[PDB]
Amino acid sequence: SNKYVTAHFMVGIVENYTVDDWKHDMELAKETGIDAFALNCASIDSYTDKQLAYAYEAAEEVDFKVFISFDFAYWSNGDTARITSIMQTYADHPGQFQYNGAALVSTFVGDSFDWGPVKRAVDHPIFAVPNLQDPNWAGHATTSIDGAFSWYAWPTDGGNSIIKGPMTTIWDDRFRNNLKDKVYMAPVSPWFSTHFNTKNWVFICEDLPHLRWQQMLEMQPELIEIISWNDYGESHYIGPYSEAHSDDGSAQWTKDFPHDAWRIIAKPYIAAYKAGEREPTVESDQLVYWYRPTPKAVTCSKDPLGPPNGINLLEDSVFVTTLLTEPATLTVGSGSLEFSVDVDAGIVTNSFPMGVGSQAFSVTRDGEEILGGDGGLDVQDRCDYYNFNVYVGSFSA
Amino acid sequence: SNKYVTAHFMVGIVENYTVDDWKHDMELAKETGIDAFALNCASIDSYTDKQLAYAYEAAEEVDFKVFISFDFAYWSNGDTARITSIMQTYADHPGQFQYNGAALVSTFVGDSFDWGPVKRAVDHPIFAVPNLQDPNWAGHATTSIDGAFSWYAWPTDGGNSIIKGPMTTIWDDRFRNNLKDKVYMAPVSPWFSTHFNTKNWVFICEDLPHLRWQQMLEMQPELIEIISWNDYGESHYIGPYSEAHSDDGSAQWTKDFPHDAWRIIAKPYIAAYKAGEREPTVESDQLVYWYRPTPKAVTCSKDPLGPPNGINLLEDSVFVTTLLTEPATLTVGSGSLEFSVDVDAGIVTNSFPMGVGSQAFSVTRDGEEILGGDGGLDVQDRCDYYNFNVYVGSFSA
Amino acid sequence: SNKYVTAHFMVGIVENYTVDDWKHDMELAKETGIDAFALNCASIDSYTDKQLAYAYEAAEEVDFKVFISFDFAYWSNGDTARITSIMQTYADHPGQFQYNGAALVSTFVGDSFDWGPVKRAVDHPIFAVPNLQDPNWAGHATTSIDGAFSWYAWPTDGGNSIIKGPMTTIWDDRFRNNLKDKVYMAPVSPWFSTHFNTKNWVFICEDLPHLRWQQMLEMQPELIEIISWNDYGESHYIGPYSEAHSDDGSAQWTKDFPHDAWRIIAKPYIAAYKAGEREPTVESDQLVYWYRPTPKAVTCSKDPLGPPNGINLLEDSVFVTTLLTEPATLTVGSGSLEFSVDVDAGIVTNSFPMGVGSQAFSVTRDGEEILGGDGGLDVQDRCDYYNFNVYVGSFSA
Amino acid sequence: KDSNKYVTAHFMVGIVENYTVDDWKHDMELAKETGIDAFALNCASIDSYTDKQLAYAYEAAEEVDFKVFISFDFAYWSNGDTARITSIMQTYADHPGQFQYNGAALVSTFVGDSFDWGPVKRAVDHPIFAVPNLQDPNWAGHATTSIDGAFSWYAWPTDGGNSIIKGPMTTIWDDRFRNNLKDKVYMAPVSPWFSTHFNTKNWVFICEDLPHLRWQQMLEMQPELIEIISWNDYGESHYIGPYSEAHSDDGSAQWTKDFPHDAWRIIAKPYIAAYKAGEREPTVESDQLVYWYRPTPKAVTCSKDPLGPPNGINLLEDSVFVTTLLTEPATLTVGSGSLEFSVDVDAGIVTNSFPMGVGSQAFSVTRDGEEILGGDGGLDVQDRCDYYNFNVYVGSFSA
Amino acid sequence: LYFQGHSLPGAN
Ligand SMILES: OC[C@H]1O[C@H](O[C@@H]2[C@@H](O)[C@@H](O[C@@H]3[C@@H](O)[C@@H](O[C@@H]4[C@@H](O)[C@@H](O)O[C@H](CO)[C@H]4O)O[C@H](CO)[C@H]3O)O[C@H](CO)[C@H]2O)[C@H](O)[C@@H](O)[C@@H]1O
Ligand SMILES: OC[C@H]1O[C@H](O[C@@H]2[C@@H](O)[C@@H](O[C@@H]3[C@@H](O)[C@@H](O[C@@H]4[C@@H](O)[C@@H](O)O[C@H](CO)[C@H]4O)O[C@H](CO)[C@H]3O)O[C@H](CO)[C@H]2O)[C@H](O)[C@@H](O)[C@@H]1O
Ligand SMILES: OC[C@H]1O[C@H](O[C@@H]2[C@@H](O)[C@@H](O[C@@H]3[C@@H](O)[C@@H](O[C@@H]4[C@@H](O)[C@H](O)O[C@H](CO)[C@H]4O)O[C@H](CO)[C@H]3O)O[C@H](CO)[C@H]2O)[C@H](O)[C@@H](O)[C@@H]1O
Ligand SMILES: OC[C@H]1O[C@H](O[C@@H]2[C@@H](O)[C@@H](O[C@@H]3[C@@H](O)[C@@H](O)O[C@H](CO)[C@H]3O)O[C@H](CO)[C@H]2O)[C@H](O)[C@@H](O)[C@@H]1O
Ligand SMILES: OC[C@H]1O[C@H](O[C@@H]2[C@@H](O)[C@@H](O[C@@H]3[C@@H](O)[C@@H](O)O[C@H](CO)[C@H]3O)O[C@H](CO)[C@H]2O)[C@H](O)[C@@H](O)[C@@H]1O
Ligand SMILES: OC[C@H]1O[C@H](O[C@@H]2[C@@H](O)[C@@H](O[C@@H]3[C@@H](O)[C@@H](O)O[C@H](CO)[C@H]3O)O[C@H](CO)[C@H]2O)[C@H](O)[C@@H](O)[C@@H]1O
Ligand SMILES: OC[C@H]1O[C@H](O[C@@H]2[C@@H](O)[C@@H](O[C@@H]3[C@@H](O)[C@@H](O)O[C@H](CO)[C@H]3O)O[C@H](CO)[C@H]2O)[C@H](O)[C@@H](O)[C@@H]1O
Ligand SMILES: OC[C@H]1O[C@H](O[C@@H]2[C@@H](O)[C@@H](O)O[C@H](CO)[C@H]2O)[C@H](O)[C@@H](O)[C@@H]1O
Ligand code: NA
Ligand code: NA
Repeated sequence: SNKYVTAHFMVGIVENYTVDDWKHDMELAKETGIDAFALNCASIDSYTDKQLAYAYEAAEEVDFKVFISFDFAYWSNGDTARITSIMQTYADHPGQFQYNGAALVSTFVGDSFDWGPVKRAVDHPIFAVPNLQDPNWAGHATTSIDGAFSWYAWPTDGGNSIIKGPMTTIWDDRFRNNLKDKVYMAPVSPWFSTHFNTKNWVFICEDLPHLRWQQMLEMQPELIEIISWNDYGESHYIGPYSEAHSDDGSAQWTKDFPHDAWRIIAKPYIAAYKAGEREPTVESDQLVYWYRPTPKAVTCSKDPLGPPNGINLLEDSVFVTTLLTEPATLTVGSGSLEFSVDVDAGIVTNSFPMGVGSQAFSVTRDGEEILGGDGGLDVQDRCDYYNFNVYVGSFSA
Repeated sequence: SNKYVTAHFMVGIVENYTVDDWKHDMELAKETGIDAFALNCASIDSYTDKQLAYAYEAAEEVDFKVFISFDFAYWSNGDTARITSIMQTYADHPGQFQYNGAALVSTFVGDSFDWGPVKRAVDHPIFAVPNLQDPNWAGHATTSIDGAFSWYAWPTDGGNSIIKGPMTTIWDDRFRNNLKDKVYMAPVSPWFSTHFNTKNWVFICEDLPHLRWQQMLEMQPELIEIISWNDYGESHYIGPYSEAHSDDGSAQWTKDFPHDAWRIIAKPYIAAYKAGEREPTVESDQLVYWYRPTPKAVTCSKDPLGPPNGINLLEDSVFVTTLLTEPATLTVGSGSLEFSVDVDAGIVTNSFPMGVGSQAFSVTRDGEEILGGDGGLDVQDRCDYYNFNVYVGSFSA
Repeated sequence: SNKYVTAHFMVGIVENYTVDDWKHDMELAKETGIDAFALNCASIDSYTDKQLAYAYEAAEEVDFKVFISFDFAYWSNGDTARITSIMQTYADHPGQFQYNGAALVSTFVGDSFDWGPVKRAVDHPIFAVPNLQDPNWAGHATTSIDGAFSWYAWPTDGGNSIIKGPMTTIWDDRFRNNLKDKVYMAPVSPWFSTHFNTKNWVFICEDLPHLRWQQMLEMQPELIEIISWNDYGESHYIGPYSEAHSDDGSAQWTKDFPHDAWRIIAKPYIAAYKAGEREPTVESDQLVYWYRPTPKAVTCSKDPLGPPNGINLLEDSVFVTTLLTEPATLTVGSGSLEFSVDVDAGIVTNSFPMGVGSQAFSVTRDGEEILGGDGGLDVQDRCDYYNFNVYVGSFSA
Repeated sequence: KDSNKYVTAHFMVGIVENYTVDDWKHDMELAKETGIDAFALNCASIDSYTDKQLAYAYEAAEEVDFKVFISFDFAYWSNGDTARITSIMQTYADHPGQFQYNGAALVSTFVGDSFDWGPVKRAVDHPIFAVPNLQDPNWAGHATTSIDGAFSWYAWPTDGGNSIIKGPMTTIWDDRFRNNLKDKVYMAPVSPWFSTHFNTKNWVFICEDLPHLRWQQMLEMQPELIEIISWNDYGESHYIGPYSEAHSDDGSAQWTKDFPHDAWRIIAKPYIAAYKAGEREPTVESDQLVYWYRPTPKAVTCSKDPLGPPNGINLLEDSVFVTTLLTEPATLTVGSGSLEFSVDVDAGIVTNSFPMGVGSQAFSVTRDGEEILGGDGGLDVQDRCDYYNFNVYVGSFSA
Repeated sequence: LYFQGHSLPGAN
């Protein structure tokens, strides 16, 4: 079979993409180690058939792969006929991601969608790994599935309480015990913060951009899907902020908040995971940092939406992942405060109390400053709008 | 044999029950005409054998009956020795419900569990009526069953698909077709709404709390199991909200949502069903009402589970079942909406468009009001969490 | 706010702690609302540097904080240079508790230790709040202190006579009246009982597990230090009994005596204290109980140590703190004796006469029992060793 | 990991339904006398008296200052019994009678290699030291079941698959287990004998000098723990405890009621001491002799026995075995029927074996012409039998 | 002397 890493791509926000915009995304996906984009599309978008076409063409031109994620918040069980005709077009397309000789197909929800009639009407074999909510259902589904994709990327206990971290693998283990002789696609997400009038909460992630990958080496799922490449609206994008996507409102908390440096962390772990290593290998000294724009208690001045649910469980911290070939001393300035920790060789995340004002990072070995600089955003104690996304940046020696 | 009515009881949530807690539920089931509780227990609960012991003791003390429902979401075929030793304890307990001289036993799922080894190891005869997902396997079952219990209590196309109502008997007929001479335990459920990470949907029930009982008089299955007595998490409880049960998170949408009044509908139909009568007998003038707490299109922005699947197929209605000895006039006030219908004698369900605000109900005969009052709960257009449970109430002359 | 609660942690008994042991302790403190551990360490322990390093790392990993408590029962004024190099290691570690931007440092005694030389050699600012015996020295110390920590956690009148309680705030006033521009760290301690051949006495505490938090909301000090997290030797631990710690001989009176339930009282008072409320808020219905294992006059059978000084001033009582949302009746069975008392909503402590034998508690409201059970420990009228520690337990709804 | 070594003994809870606490006390006092630290309480989920007897056994332990731990017999317990396993551990992990290995509650199994201890440990407050019985050495080395060690059941000569090979016993399997138990704990098995005669199991392993040989191996190997198989498994003939009044006959009374094995504890005791003290030789206290032998030649034909002869018996020897425990060298003389043997024996603990003769058995130890101990075998060797019995009779004499 | 930073339940 081999191991593969996919990334969740929001087709709904790229109405105006060209083939070239797609190729730029997949090129940056390729150089992270990602094998394929899950193209998350909706029945209600007039641009779905066009943009699926562009994505598969782009995949073919840059030798990336793609598979379709039928987003069943929009698709319905009564859409079988359409879904079949789409699979007929793309299951045997050269750009279609193939898992064990079959066209991978997944979904967002759609636990009840029967893939049997789709599979029977398409010549080319299909490998159906829908997103399922219940591990028990994943182990006994009657819908002709070949594995399950868990959306449990963040700490949760089973209810609609926001719970503290850190992330545990409890839900992965429940899924895995039910999927014995089937495939498990584990989710990997750095972050979660959403601020729409139809959804306004955070999950408690913190060191999640690093720790989740550590869990992937322990657990070795058959597949990984990164949530997400470009879902700006829920703040878990690790892809670039593309000029051509259509803003859904999330520009407010994503436009000046690059997340690209998180691909610096994912890259060594994607390689280790595909190689079956238990520990990543650091090739050069780098540093990744992330922090929210304000302390969590800063009441904003203008926001037509309330503060997000769950923010009292966040910590006011600056997070720093160092990827070093030899041990060193990490020094962090956060506003008026300064901290220092010795940090070992390898990939290591530390958290520092967040202070209002300038952020500065330095890594020294013997007496040599090996890398360092100012964080790209000042922490503030005022805000117009509740922004619980994070700014991410990096230094590379 | 005779006909009996049973009710699904969650042992999993009564860890702290005393024998008296059981006896209270048992008395309320006895007043409804219920013959036995299905004790739905799991192997993974330390307290299963304790609460099974109290249950059987309580049954004998109040001349009530119980039988075990092994929940095979938790039990497995590896548990045969334990299941056999439990059957050896209780198959001839004085509280054990006996169906034509055999101890009734059932399950949740566990279609492939073989009762042969269990029956050949227990002296007392056992009557195995497991929950089977496949009507056809109910006819060719190699597992030494004496009947099948259907869990198709709600409108569905299979795979837990949600479809518009009303409830039909399509699945019941497949079971009775394939069972031939074996026993059929038909499910009766008033509602379905659940709001957890692993399950977040509604079935489209609506007038189901009445319409299913009418379907039972027409159908006359050998047995009936009410889903359920106390499954708060799925909103189909007809028993009281008990103070001793353990909250699984469902108190959020059930603490203030009594469903006791639905027993007013159940009681005369249970009697007609055991009598084999084709129509219920109304002894006194009564009215049962139910409705959801909000219009279906309300947005609950902080609820991290998001809205349940299926809600677009619901209607915003107030539902009213009248139990009338004589024709009369029903008037309902729903917010600013105003309705009046001539209701015939007997048991009749009417539904009316939902209006936000206070609800009011009145039955008049010869221009004299014979029962009425204000709905226990005001319908509202704002909400913290999605709740698609119903408030149920009644009025009696 | 700018108000924090700390707990006194015995570094001397955790030579074999791992970082993970420390994390478990800190997580349980974090759950209680405690902000930092006072790392009470000795110059003579070979493992002080290691275990200091562990604790600070663990604070970093679970985003807790720690500060060093130099135990001047062991440290001497001649240790200035070693204390300085330790403060240079940790004053700017992220795990280090910062108070108004300065590294908090404290001590056990050491009244005469001069902090000026330490402040002068350490670049990071330092906030020194040593334990001072004399309130007047707190008012006029020449040792460059920024506040004072009182050890007056129990009833005492200035001399070495043991006195009856209850606790008063007499010593708290004396300190505050000497610290009206510096910081007062007030002690909070639930109990006191020690039984070594170098210290063998009780203080008279009784209702102190609750009374002292009440005094804190009135006496609103700048900081609180809880005595203690894990000093089993003096029976004032509120932390778990950790198997990783090294028994000094106190296991004889602490192995079978959990104190964890006192954290149920602390948590609402810690919340109120930080939020400046003068009354705590009760979340759900709970009960905490505690009692000594024998009537105080029981002469025991093989104790190589005499009866502790002061035990004749104790009361043979069972103490119950009810945390309640509405009023209720509390009934207490102690041996062959049964008592009841009506109990208001809120947090209320009642004492009950001790009877030898088993102990039972139940809280009733509207006839229903809402919480109750048996105490984990039967009161005995014989014993091998003098044990004036208490057994603590709880019940929750 | 514990600075000290310990010896435990496998105890069948399944045969002691009618035990009282006092019956337990009696067994534990004789185990204490031997230097054994704890009983492994081998119990089954399907016994209605498991909780009654575990309770009695923990109380007895605390009352006589002995220790116990639970051996979950996974021929009956199943991986789906985590909840009950977990709750029994919460009852007993901190019981006064619970054996603690370096502060954690010891827990063991028979088989159950895939049972996951993680969920138990995580749900039990008091720490737990998981040393299950594992059949594969290689799997002891990278098990995913949260184990702190492995307990080997390779107590007898075998090529695996319960194959029967000639002895003498070697440590080939202990090495495999120790090689894969790098940092973790190895609990090695010590068994004197093996003969079982049931429908489901009817064979012998070739043990012979095993009741002594295996202890000598333990002083060279110094495993972190030892479990003696067994205290009272009468059914497999490896019991070293008394034949108790109160146990329930499972059918083994036929070959065990008149076959005391207590004298084997005389060999056990000094070797338990050298093992715990990390010493390479035992210390002999007084001159003693321990003898054992089967009741009949191995070619005896028992036509009435529907089980037929046990598998393996062709590799046995018709021998009488004698272990001498001498403070100074002496001469061993043995009479077996009309056979007559004498051999010089060094000081220390030495086993000799002599061809078996039908009839009266006799033993004598003399030093420079002077009798120091000896007497008649407790059982005449017979050449005709009703049922195949390949258990041994065991006796002793003391100077 | 070097630590693993933020880490999963297990190191130590
Ligand atoms: O009104 C703006 C926008 O509307 C149309 O475009 C929609 C497009 O914005 C986008 O909306 C998605 C949502 O569907 C939703 O996606 C969730 C996602 O957040 C997460 O839960 O994962 C699941 C599966 O991936 C998704 O269902 O929320 C995100 C923000 O967090 C929204 O951006 O996609 C939908 C459907 O594809 C589009 O209809 C309209 O075409 C466009 O012109 C306009 O800009
Ligand atoms: O032999 C036992 C133990 O000795 C060494 O470890 C010592 C360790 O037990 C512990 O001893 C403390 C005492 O120092 C003393 O602490 C008091 C405390 O009770 C209270 O008065 O407050 C002040 C400040 O907190 C402390 O001074 O008494 C407690 C019991 O109440 C003892 O546990 O810490 C000391 C010093 O750090 C250790 O030296 C030895 O290293 C260790 O291996 C051995 O187990
Ligand atoms: O999570 C907190 C809770 O966990 C443990 O108790 C469990 C208890 O909550 C309950 O769990 C139930 C689920 O098994 C499941 O029940 C299904 C029914 O919804 C439905 O009718 O269909 C089938 C068959 O009837 C059931 O499997 O979901 C419900 C909620 O809808 C949920 O209540 O029972 C289990 C197993 O018996 C308990 O283990 C824990 O023991 C408890 O202390 C804690 O409060
Ligand atoms: O398994 C749950 C489904 O049960 C019913 O669907 C049945 C089909 O799965 C199919 O099952 C056959 C089965 O009964 C058995 O006898 O062996 C056959 C060969 O392996 C199976 O193909 O056909 C049955 C007859 O049409 C169906 O009854 C429910 O209809 C479905 O909703 C459930 O998901
Ligand atoms: O029907 C509501 C219950 O759904 C979940 O339990 C499922 C079982 O009911 C059963 O689901 C059947 C399914 O296999 C399919 O083929 O069609 C039937 C009709 O829709 C379904 O009833 O089997 C599933 C797999 O084991 C179960 O997940 C919930 O767990 C349960 O609580 C609900 O009451
Ligand atoms: O070896 C004496 C025991 O045999 C039977 O129990 C077996 C287990 O001990 C174990 O057998 C191992 C087997 O898997 C093979 O791989 O070789 C090993 C060395 O010979 C064996 O020890 O597992 C078997 C399968 O579950 C068991 O049947 C008897 O039941 C037991 O009483 C004997 O003590
Ligand atoms: O055969 C009648 C007895 O059966 C039940 O007791 C069992 C015990 O005999 C005991 O069985 C051992 C068995 O598990 C295996 O290890 O072989 C041994 C012989 O070498 C057997 O002694 O343990 C079982 C499980 O713990 C018991 O279930 C009845 O309970 C008992 O009353 C009868 O005497
Ligand atoms: O409440 C209805 C749906 O709202 C949420 O999803 C929204 C999506 O449908 C679309 O309108 O975009 C917004 C954000 O731009 C999304 O929040 C729910 O999470 C979804 O499941 C509901 O069907
Ligand atoms: Na059929
Ligand atoms: Na055994």
